[PDB]
Amino acid sequence: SSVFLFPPKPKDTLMISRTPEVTCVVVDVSQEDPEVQFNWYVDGVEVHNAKTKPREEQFNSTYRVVSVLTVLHQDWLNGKEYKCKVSNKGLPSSIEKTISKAKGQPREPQVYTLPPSQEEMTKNQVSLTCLVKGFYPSDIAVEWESNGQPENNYKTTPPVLDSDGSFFLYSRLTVDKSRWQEGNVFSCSVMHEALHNHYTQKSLSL
Amino acid sequence: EAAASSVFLFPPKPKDTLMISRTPEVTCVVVDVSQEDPEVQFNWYVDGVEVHNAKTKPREEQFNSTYRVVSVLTVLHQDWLNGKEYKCKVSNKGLPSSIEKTISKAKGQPREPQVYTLPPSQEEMTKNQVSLTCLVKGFYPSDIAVEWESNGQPENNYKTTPPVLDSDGSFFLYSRLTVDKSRWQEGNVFSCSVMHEALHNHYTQKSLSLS
Ligand SMILES: *[C@@H]1O[C@H](CO[C@@H]2O[C@@H](C)[C@@H](O)[C@@H](O)[C@@H]2O)[C@@H](O[C@@H]2O[C@H](CO)[C@@H](O[C@@H]3O[C@H](CO[C@H]4O[C@H](CO)[C@@H](O)[C@H](O)[C@@H]4O[C@@H]4O[C@H](CO)[C@@H](O[C@@H]5O[C@H](CO)[C@H](O)[C@H](O)[C@H]5O)[C@H](O)[C@H]4NC(C)=O)[C@@H](O)[C@H](O[C@H]4O[C@H](CO)[C@@H](O)[C@H](O)[C@@H]4O[C@@H]4O[C@H](CO)[C@@H](O)[C@H](O)[C@H]4NC(C)=O)[C@@H]3O)[C@H](O)[C@H]2NC(C)=O)[C@H](O)[C@H]1NC(C)=O
Ligand SMILES: *[C@@H]1O[C@H](CO)[C@@H](O[C@@H]2O[C@H](CO)[C@@H](O[C@@H]3O[C@H](CO[C@H]4O[C@H](CO)[C@@H](O)[C@H](O)[C@@H]4O[C@@H]4O[C@H](CO)[C@@H](O[C@@H]5O[C@H](CO)[C@H](O)[C@H](O)[C@H]5O)[C@H](O)[C@H]4NC(C)=O)[C@@H](O)[C@H](O[C@H]4O[C@H](CO)[C@@H](O)[C@H](O)[C@@H]4O[C@@H]4O[C@H](CO)[C@@H](O)[C@H](O)[C@H]4NC(C)=O)[C@@H]3O)[C@H](O)[C@H]2NC(C)=O)[C@H](O)[C@H]1NC(C)=O
Repeated sequence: SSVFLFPPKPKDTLMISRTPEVTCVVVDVSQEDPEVQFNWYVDGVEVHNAKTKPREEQFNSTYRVVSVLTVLHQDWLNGKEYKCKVSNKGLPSSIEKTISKAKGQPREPQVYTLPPSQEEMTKNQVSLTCLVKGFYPSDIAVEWESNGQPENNYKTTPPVLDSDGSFFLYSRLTVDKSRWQEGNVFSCSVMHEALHNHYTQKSLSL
Repeated sequence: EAAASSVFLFPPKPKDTLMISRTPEVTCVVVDVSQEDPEVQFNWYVDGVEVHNAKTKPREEQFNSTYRVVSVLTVLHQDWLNGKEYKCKVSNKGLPSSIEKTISKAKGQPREPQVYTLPPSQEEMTKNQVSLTCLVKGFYPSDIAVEWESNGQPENNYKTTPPVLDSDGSFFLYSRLTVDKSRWQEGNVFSCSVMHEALHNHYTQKSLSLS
């Protein structure tokens, strides 16, 4: 049996309208194993409002179990520690995993958009780049849109630790050259705790 | 199984395999070695043939009451890039069991990286330092090295993202060099150098200056 503990999604912690939660996952549960149980703690204080799903077989003939705990936004953002403790009913062993927001003064992401290189302009598709740098902690969401509508054809690097202790990443949106040369307006939007309203967006066009 | 999981085998650095004057090494590491354990021994094999030039370091104590033992094998650049398999077999002296790990370069047709340089965003130009960006894309395997230079000298205030798997099965990454706005303003030429097995002479460079 092996245990994984996952943080809330950056968008959830940052929107008053959304609900952040932490997720505790147990794999390699033998069909023989007694009921997998969860005890959840917030800064050492046990809480009882988690939601556990029955075990589910996997493509390797093992079972998997998932417990979800809703968190308060300010609790997560204030650096509270979430601990999941996993055991089997009537056995003594336990495994504990903990997760919390990185500690340290939050720092505002600097967001810059970059057009395609002239050398790439010879191709049928071109790259639109959004540099996001100087942010702390690394929890962040980056999306693209055009003329107000979500664009999907992008990939974003993981946050990378910079020499000054902040993070940066790049997001690359691929578009048809014709759409770029038509003058369409593309936008990068970034959500982060150290932004006003937790949100900023920057435009990019020819 | 707890035994199998305490041997790790690491590849050489991408830059070391691409220049025959550098020294690419495969590294076999055994952790959780006990003080009650006889000497940790290594046998190394290249495509199943035993080689004898590895260098094994004495056990080094870790701050968790265990020892780590490392063996380092120098590899021929051409062997690694041609896909030979490297095997490390670990045993304890006087006992018969062993644990084997194998590594080799990623399989798949290599693909040449396209390298583009991008100047700072006009909005960044109001700052004291600006970002010069190198976009490297379309490459395979993901083994790659990127560095920046100017006027002969390595520039070293730069950081590079890990490769990211793209939809077509190739990789891309970005490297960001940070430089005083003044040095960009003065018309200094900055260059992004890229080393990858699918590049002619394993190396290409692209430069950027104020325009
Ligand atoms: C007691 O302590 C020891 C020592 O740790 C140290 O001391 C303690 C007290 C602490 O202070 C601790 O923080 C200190 O580090 C503990 O030893 C550790 O044991 C764990 C396992 O229990 C090992 O975990 C693996 O880590 C691998 C990555 O290791 C590298 O990166 C970490 C940092 O992220 C470093 O700390 C490591 O040292 C490794 O660093 C690399 O080392 C290479 C060899 O030197 C370097 O390459 C060489 O570099 C030189 C120049 O320097 C030349 O260039 C050479 O040419 C080159 O070869 C390399 O640069 C360097 N990198 C970096 C960034 O530093 C993980 O890869 C590995 O994950 C695999 O296995 C997992 C299973 O455990 C699995 O979950 C993973 O998914 C992954 O699985 C693999 O995946 C691939 C494909 O995805 C598959 O093909 C594989 O088959 C698959 N393998 C599987 C499934 O097995 C592990 O997480 C850890 O490495 C080790 N530390 C050290 C220092 O040895 C010990 O555990 C403690 N014991 C107890 C009881 O507490
Ligand atoms: C049988 O088949 C099973 C299914 O295929 C298989 O189960 C897998 O077992 C693996 C090992 O036993 C296990 O591997 C781990 O994976 C960790 C990351 O997992 C995520 O990403 C995977 C893709 O890489 C996905 O497949 C996973 O499902 C998981 O995906 C995430 O899922 C969560 C929860 O559902 C989700 O979060 C929630 O999303 C919802 C949306 O509905 C909400 O928004 C919630 O609010 C939100 O919380 C994520 O979005 C989702 N993400 C993604 C990207 O999909 C990986 O991190 C583990 O590595 C760590 O631990 C190992 C040691 O075990 C270390 O070696 C390794 O280096 C990592 O070390 C950690 O590093 C951290 C620092 O960054 C540090 O903090 C940790 O302490 C440290 N841990 C250490 C040192 O131990 C690990 O490799 C895999 O996830 C299982 N897959 C599934 C689907 O469960 C089973 O093994 C098979 N049996 C066999 C083969 O015998």
